[PDB]
Amino acid sequence: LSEGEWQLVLHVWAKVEADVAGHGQDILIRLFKSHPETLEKFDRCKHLKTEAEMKASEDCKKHGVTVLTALGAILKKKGHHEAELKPLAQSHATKHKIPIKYLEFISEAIIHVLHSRHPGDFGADAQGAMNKALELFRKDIAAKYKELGYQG
Ligand code: HEM
Repeated sequence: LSEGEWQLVLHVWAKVEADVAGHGQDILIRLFKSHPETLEKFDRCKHLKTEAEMKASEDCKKHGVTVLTALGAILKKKGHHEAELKPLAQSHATKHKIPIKYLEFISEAIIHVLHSRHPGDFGADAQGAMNKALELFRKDIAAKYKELGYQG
């Protein structure tokens, strides 16, 4: 990614930082709406029946915030995130068993929510930059997955 692309990424990310809990719950609800098979991975969401019950569950809100916290830390490294990605690939490949396609799904949800809340700060060029950052994240995770013997 160019420095200009990183700056567009970190510019919209600063808007997520103004309300992490809120962005977090929206992204998870969008993920589950769009790709209900993913809900199975979340023991603290999967028995909840409505958006409103999810938005009100402290423990369902938790992976929403966890995701954004970790992804925030990774994006701020602007590509130099081996120390953050190694452990994330370890857990998601060997314990949680998250296929790369589920990482595409969550990327789609992030993009959707950012555009929904911040259309003024998230036009074509910013969406392009964010897509590149998340593609890089997925490409790097994927290679770590294979190193660990997970072909997901
Ligand atoms: C944006 C990409 C993602 C990031 C940055 C991310 C980050 C994290 C982090 C930091 C944790 C806690 C520590 C760990 O176990 O490694 C975690 C846990 C977990 N993640 Fe992810 N994750 C992502 C995508 C996903 C997806 C797509 C799923 C499944 C649909 C998933 C399922 C889980 C599960 C089941 C846990 C354990 C429960 C929990 O601690 O919340 N993750 N994730």
